[PDB]
Amino acid sequence: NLLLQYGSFCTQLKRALTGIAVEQDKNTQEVFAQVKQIYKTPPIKYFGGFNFSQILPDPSKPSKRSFIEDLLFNKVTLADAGFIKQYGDCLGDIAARDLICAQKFKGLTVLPPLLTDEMIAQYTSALLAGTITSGWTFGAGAALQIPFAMQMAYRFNGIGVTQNVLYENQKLIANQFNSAIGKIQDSLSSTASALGKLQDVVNHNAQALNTLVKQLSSKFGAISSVLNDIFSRLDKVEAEVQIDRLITGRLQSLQTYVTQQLIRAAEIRASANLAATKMSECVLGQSKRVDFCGKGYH
Amino acid sequence: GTNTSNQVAVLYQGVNCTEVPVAIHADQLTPTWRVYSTGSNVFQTRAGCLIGAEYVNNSYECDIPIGAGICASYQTQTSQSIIAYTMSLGAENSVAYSNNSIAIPTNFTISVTTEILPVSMTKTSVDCTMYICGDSTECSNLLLQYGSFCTQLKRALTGIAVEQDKNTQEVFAQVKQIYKTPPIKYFGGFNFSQILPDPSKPSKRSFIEDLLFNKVTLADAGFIKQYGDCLGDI
Amino acid sequence: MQMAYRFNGIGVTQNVLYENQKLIANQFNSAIGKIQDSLSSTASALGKLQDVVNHNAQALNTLVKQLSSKFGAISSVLNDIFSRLDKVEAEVQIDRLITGRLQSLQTYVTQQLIRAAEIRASANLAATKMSECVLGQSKRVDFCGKGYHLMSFPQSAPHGVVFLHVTYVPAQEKNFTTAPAICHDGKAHFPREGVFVSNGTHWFVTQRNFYEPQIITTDNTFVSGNCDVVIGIVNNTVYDPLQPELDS
Ligand SMILES: *[C@@H]1O[C@H](CO)[C@@H](O[C@@H]2O[C@H](CO)[C@@H](O)[C@H](O)[C@H]2NC(C)=O)[C@H](O)[C@H]1NC(C)=O
Ligand SMILES: *[C@@H]1O[C@H](CO)[C@@H](O[C@@H]2O[C@H](CO)[C@@H](O)[C@H](O)[C@H]2NC(C)=O)[C@H](O)[C@H]1NC(C)=O
Ligand SMILES: *[C@@H]1O[C@H](CO)[C@@H](O)[C@H](O)[C@H]1NC(C)=O
Ligand SMILES: *[C@@H]1O[C@H](CO)[C@@H](O)[C@H](O)[C@H]1NC(C)=O
Ligand SMILES: *[C@@H]1O[C@H](CO)[C@@H](O)[C@H](O)[C@H]1NC(C)=O
Ligand SMILES: *[C@@H]1O[C@H](CO)[C@@H](O)[C@H](O)[C@H]1NC(C)=O
Ligand SMILES: *[C@@H]1O[C@H](CO)[C@@H](O)[C@H](O)[C@H]1NC(C)=O
Ligand SMILES: *[C@@H]1O[C@H](CO)[C@@H](O)[C@H](O)[C@H]1NC(C)=O
Ligand SMILES: *[C@@H]1O[C@H](CO)[C@@H](O)[C@H](O)[C@H]1NC(C)=O
Repeated sequence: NLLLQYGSFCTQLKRALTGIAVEQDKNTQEVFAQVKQIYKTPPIKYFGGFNFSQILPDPSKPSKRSFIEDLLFNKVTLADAGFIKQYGDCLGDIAARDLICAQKFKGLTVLPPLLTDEMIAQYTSALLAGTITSGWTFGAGAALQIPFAMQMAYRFNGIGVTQNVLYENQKLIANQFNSAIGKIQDSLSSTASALGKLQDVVNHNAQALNTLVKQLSSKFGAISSVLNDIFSRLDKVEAEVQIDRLITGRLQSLQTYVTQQLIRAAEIRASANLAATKMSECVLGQSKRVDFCGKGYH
Repeated sequence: GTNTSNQVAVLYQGVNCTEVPVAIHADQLTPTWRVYSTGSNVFQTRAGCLIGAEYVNNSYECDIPIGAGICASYQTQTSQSIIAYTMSLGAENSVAYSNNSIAIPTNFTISVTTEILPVSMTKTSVDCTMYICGDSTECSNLLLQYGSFCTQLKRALTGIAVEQDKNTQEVFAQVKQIYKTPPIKYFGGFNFSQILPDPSKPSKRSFIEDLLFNKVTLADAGFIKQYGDCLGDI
Repeated sequence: MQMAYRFNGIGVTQNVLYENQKLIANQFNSAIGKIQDSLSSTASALGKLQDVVNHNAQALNTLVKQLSSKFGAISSVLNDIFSRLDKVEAEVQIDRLITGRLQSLQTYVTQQLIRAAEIRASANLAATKMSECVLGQSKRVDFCGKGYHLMSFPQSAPHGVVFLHVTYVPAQEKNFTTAPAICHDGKAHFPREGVFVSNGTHWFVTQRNFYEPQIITTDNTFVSGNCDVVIGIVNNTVYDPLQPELDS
């Protein structure tokens, strides 16, 4: 009843958090959903001697993800599983201190993303299959089939090297590409420190939620941090004075958390725009920009 | 939309669908209504428990998103009702790839597409003393000892107001000399009369620019009429 | 000739424009009329500018609405607090009210700062798009319209800008058998630009983004190496233009 006199603070915080939650799905849609059709590979897998079995989807897995995608998903430890609990496992109370249920009891919840990992893998599979089977044409219009040797010759002719350099060295170039994919596998299976850019995305939200839980133990100058204790031990006249401090302190902590979430959402939106630009200009075509997509000639 | 219908689906977030008949108004709840919870229109999603929408296996495009690949719409699937479905990613295609076959286009088309980008927003200013207290000398005297907070918010809003004009100048003022078109309008058979300026209007704007200015329901953002209409009683 | 050089920038030779100029002009006029009809009918394309106006109006209305809140005081009316309470209790309620209103105004200032940063990023993107698509031609994929970019036209808008990106899109396709190179006399002939095509009877050479078959001669092909190395090379005769003029 006393919180109703403080105005539209809760409604504007909820509006900002709803805007951030819509913006995350907009970022994911903008990055991944760039092709209007779901292309797929032919059953034969002879792409001019190049081996694409590590990045093509594996049907043996329950979710159609490739070997490298499975390696990345195993490398990232996703600790922010909010609605996987579904509050039944939180209602069954355990003596172990579970961090997701403890913050779930405090009003802090995590909404699931709109696009699941299966749909993201289907988007990446369609993009990679269209890239392999058609080149740059499916980013400009209908996909046009072309042999992969002719496509590699045309990619070399883009960077100023004639086609006979490929057509007299195609087996060597395929061997180098397969060895590079194998070295990518050997690097990702051992060096787990490369995915810190996503591990920090997990940790910056987990630490913020843990801090927001830890702010309740602060007294903010009151006699206690338990409002039932204050109401049971004081009259209403000085109890309102004691409880106004707690209400103002917790509201300021919530506003601080919302402001930091807004700044982090701005940074994440900038990174998502960069990722969408990189996808459109390097997956859907060849880039002449120096060091935009890898050191060397793209 | 309320113009379309008044049928409503209710989603309980983070709640198992077995716990929702327990969370019915036989025991008291925060909302008074419970009449949705009785019925056969109960579906379970990773977002929670959806009530009032029948699940349909036919995947369409996402109309109203819910979560974890579930969307909902208002369709004639029965006679109108709210339906819930898995979202469709697009039409499935298979490129007829072979190592001796190529497809080369024999024709083209010219497509002119439209892209809209915001440039500047509204420049605002706040009178700190009159907003905080308002025609009150004692409250102004009490506000004077609180600090230079009003000065630093004035500084921040002035920086924003300068930055808006900087953005507009940087976007538009990229040409050294104001060029003008010749009176002859034969640009190789291309019709540019819908984007070239029309001198009939008092402001030399094109038909498409007039359409954009009509379509954007802009507020005042200026055009104050110098305090006269606000001072006049209305 | 300006549009011919725009076509020559994207890998299509200018004879295509000089033989299809009336058709391309008619297609451009039809697309302009379609944009006119779409902007006359649908008003949901300007949602970004409309959301800018709605965000500013909503923030100002929220800042106006924050004055009626009590913030724990006995009343939101400062003159009523003056006329009812004594000096020290009145100063307590004024301290509560000024703290609440100052916190609301700081929240408004912070939200305006974040929104101004987002608007500045969008304005920098718009300036880059104007400088690289109106003042020139863009080779960046999907930066200015889907397809191959030709031109762009700027249009003003309330609190923003509108770009009309003109693009070239290939439309009607046809299957063709292809080969990387050609054996003529043991030499390996490679095309200079274009694709070696056939239907099964005769071998021609085309360009990539348009179908235009030409006789495979030594003017548009170059010799590199021999036939033993290239995988998938077919045998075919290569025409020599010098021999009939020598025999004439
Ligand atoms: C392409 O690469 C794959 C993977 O390197 C090869 O498939 C086999 O993959 C398993 C792992 O799942 C390895 O242990 C085997 O050594 C791989 N080879 C064989 C013969 O089983 C696949 O053979 C490669 N194909 C080509 C044409 O190079
Ligand atoms: C390439 O596409 C254009 C546009 O579809 C074709 O132009 C059309 O030709 C038919 C011929 O019967 C006319 O009826 C249409 O009115 C034309 N459309 C326009 C926009 O003028 C063109 O014929 C196609 N093929 C060629 C030869 O380029
Ligand atoms: C809901 O509860 C039932 C019974 O306890 C269980 O079988 C089901 O898996 C649960 N679903 C979710 C999403 O938690
Ligand atoms: C959807 O499919 C499942 C299994 O194929 C079936 O049991 C169910 O009745 C279907 N629902 C509709 C609405 O067709
Ligand atoms: C083309 O692909 C088929 C299918 O794998 C393969 O058998 C054949 O050797 C390839 N090359 C040619 C020149 O047909
Ligand atoms: C100021 O007031 C006069 C009084 O009629 C009016 O005519 C004039 O237009 C006003 N100035 C402006 C800028 O509107
Ligand atoms: C090329 O051939 C494939 C298979 O024969 C067919 O599916 C495809 O439609 C053909 N393309 C055209 C443009 O006819
Ligand atoms: C297609 O086949 C016909 C057979 O009559 C031939 O005259 C023509 O040159 C061929 N065209 C191409 C592009 O191979
Ligand atoms: C015809 O082309 C094939 C393709 O490799 C080649 O093996 C053969 O030697 C050629 N014919 C002659 C007479 O050289």
